[PDB]
Amino acid sequence: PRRAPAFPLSDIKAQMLFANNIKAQQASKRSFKEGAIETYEGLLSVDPRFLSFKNELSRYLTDHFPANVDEYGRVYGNGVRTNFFGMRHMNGFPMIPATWPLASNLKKRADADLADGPVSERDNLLFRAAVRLMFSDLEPVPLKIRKGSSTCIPYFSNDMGTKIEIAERALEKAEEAGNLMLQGKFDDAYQLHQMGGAYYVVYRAQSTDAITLDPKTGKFVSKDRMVADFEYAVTGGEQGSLFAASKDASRLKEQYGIDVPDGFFCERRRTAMGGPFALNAPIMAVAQPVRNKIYSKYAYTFHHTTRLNKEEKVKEWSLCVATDVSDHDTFWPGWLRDLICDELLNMGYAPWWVKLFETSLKLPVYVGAPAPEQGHTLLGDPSNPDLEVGLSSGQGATDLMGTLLMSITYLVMQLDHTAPHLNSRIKDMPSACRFLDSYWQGHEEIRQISKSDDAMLGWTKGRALVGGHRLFEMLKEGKVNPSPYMKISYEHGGAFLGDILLYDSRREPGSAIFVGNINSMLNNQFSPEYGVQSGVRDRSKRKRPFPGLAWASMKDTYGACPIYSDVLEAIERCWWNAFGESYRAYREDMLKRDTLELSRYVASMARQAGLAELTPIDLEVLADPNKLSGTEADVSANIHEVLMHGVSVEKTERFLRSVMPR
Repeated sequence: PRRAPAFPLSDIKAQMLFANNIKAQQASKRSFKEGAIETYEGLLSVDPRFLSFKNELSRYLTDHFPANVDEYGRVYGNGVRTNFFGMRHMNGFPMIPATWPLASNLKKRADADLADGPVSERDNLLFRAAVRLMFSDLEPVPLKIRKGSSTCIPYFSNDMGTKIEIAERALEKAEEAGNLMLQGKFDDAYQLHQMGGAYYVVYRAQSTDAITLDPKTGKFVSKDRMVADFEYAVTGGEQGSLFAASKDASRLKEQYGIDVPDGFFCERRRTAMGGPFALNAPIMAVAQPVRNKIYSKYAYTFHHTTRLNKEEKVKEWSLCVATDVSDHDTFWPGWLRDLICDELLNMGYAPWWVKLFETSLKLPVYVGAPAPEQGHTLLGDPSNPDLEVGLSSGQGATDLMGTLLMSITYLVMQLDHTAPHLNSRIKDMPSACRFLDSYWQGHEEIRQISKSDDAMLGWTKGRALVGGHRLFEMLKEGKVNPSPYMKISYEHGGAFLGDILLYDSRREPGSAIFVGNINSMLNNQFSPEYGVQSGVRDRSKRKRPFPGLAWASMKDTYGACPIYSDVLEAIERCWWNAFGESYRAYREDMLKRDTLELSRYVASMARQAGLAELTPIDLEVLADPNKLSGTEADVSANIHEVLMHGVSVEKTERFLRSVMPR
């Protein structure tokens, strides 16, 4: 539908996206870059010994720990759900090329038989109900900011003091910018308060994507990842091409003189979009309050933390189906955006605010460098935001957006295939609301626990139960997509929020237990997404603040894995063969070192008083913060201080009062 506008960095429109400083300008022109990461201090992802280690362990662990997942994708036995070839990637060397991000996802949704709006009056009521229940009685709280993160367009600052002004000033001028926007003065809102502009594409890594070995030839094979080229992207796929990127890493010997072991591959790269802080702030200010309501009041379906916690919810179920949404963010419907906005307006949210929100989800995107000799292009015209790319990863409330979309979708699936005897309880907004409120609280024979594209669907004894099994069956045959909204299937080797649901011979939620995902321990330890950035002084700013700390939480996390100790033995053994050293030793040193270094940051920790008071999860997050966006409550207070910094509650309260319908 009408190719999207595109402009070269040279055009004033692009140029106007980066402040006249230094980062900023490097962000514009930054070019394609790849390179072996420093997995751990003084250890390169491609160090021969290391590769040799990866090569041996991968094969070993695979020959001795077959996956145990049944035809319904239920994982049993050893808890292993796939092979260990993920480690065979050359961390730091991305598949060429990355995909250009689609400017419109309408043809896509359509060509997938996905609805371009609620298909039924019932559904429409449900979605709206979710908006009402989610955005209703919020309580103001300070706007927390991640330490080290970038403000992006226009300034690209990593500096907290600055981030705090930017943010504070933003709430000051949010209303004025939104209004500017209501009148269509985009360029004005942007130039005056930097609210608008574009999203800044950055390509993140998937250091472990599927690899399989052909039993016949012994040759290895990596999952093919389709990618759109510019043409295809600026036309929403009506033109251009869609092909497989190349994960072949042979090029590495000839380009870097890097000896590449047989069966190793280039990493998969995911497109990530960093938002314009000025604009996300006013949005975040509402987002977190929303997270608190749902995490509190509808904690049944939305608040998960503790294998036990989760487990306890599932065991009560007669049937637990684990789903799988496909390419969720690219498919997320622009129409849900519009509806959410609509209802919000009806709830009486400040139109200017709704407008900002709306716009945050139509914004152009500046593509950096998806491959050599490629990129530095802005798709979409900021003067008037009209992109339809789905969920932009850097929008201030993308978790909420995916959840709102998905939760309802899941519910509708249950209604559709197993509980028509409930439709009568959803006859208007009021009933719709009461119904959903009940649903989300775990009080219906059809239950759900989820978080965006990750969820488990439940059935208790009741009429729906027989339907439940049919649905489960449908999903197994996988010949028909059960939702009119997204492409859903079952998780083969189902798991939720990282933990694996280990069934027993009974194969019923009743006697199932959540356990760590052994494959995740190895991925995490030998295929990290980021090096350790030893060159960065402030650790709180690093992607991996305290590597060593993981060792501490390890046993707590993966201890109940049926093969936990065997794996460790295996590692140790292979590490010896490759480094002539004790891997365990190594990690303990790192632990000690970090534990000390840690107190240099945390105050309520004597400059030698160590851990103890830390939760396995803190230990988990300090090692890697992308490990809990659950919230600033699932983590020790002294901890958030380490990784976040908030804006005055006084300031947000003032702000919120003006947005809230009341």
